[PDB]
Amino acid sequence: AGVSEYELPEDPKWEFPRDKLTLGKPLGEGCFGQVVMAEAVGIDKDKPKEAVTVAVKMLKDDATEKDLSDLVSEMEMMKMIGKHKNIINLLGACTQDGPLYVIVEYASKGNLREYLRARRPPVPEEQMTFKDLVSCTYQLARGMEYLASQKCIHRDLAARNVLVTENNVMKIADFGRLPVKWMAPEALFDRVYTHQSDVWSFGVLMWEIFTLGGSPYPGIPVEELFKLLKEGHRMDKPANCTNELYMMMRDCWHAVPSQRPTFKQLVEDLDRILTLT
Ligand SMILES: *C[C@@H](C)C(=O)Nc1ccc(-c2c(-c3ccc(Oc4nccc(C)n4)c(F)c3)c3c(N)ncnc3n2C)cc1
Repeated sequence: AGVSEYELPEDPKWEFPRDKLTLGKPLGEGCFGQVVMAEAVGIDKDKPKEAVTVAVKMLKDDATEKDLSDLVSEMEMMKMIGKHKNIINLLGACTQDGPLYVIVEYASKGNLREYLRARRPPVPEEQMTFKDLVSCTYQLARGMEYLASQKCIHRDLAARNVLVTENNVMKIADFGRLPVKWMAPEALFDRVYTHQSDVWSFGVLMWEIFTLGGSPYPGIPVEELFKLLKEGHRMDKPANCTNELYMMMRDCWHAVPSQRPTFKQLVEDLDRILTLT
């Protein structure tokens, strides 16, 4: 069944006391798995005696043996991936003697799509500015650079799967029923994911950011979306956008993958713009 009754879970140093954990509300519908806001204690290793809000990925009610094996493989992946500023990083675990919980960082601010829609100038309205936007895009690109470094692939790369903590710092999620609009022609037609497809997905994400939570390719049915893309139909420029950034977006949307801007090239360019705030 769910707990290890005939399973081989090793003992790591990552594991967190099954006791101090205490689960809470589940956040959103889990495309990557049922995740729950927990209130862990003494996992920072420097701030005991005070609760810290985290997210834990338990198993679903109709979980199968393969679901648990996939969860443990994903846990090991996270353990190998390493630490980066703008990524949902592993913080703890619950492996031996009980059900499997995977502790990942918690983001106070909701999804990026909802956060930007709620940070729109005259849904609440905390004033938002282009300077903050450019910082967001650069942070996301650096995170994606690191994520590509470990040769990982992003199932659904979109603002609907990017998070923000109380510190207003970007973090990726999903780096380990389909978003057709966020998929490159090569990936939408050959159904093969590649870094160039990740560049296209990142460019679509940038468009979603620049419009503060807009649906890409609005009014375009999915059936003819590929056909329109094949004829060289790329999205228009966002309203409150600059032409240089839009040209970077279109380059990320280049039909040929070879010429598309490398993830490092995008990070360099974004740093260049950020210096001119
Ligand atoms: C599919 C779609 C409708 C959707 O809603 N996706 C979605 C669900 C939940 C959150 C989310 C998270 C969060 C927690 C854990 C993981 O697992 C993960 N993260 C990175 C890499 C890998 C391989 N797995 C998530 F992807 C997302 C979360 C957290 N940790 N804290 C606060 N709020 C949170 N939300 C809303 C995001 C998107």
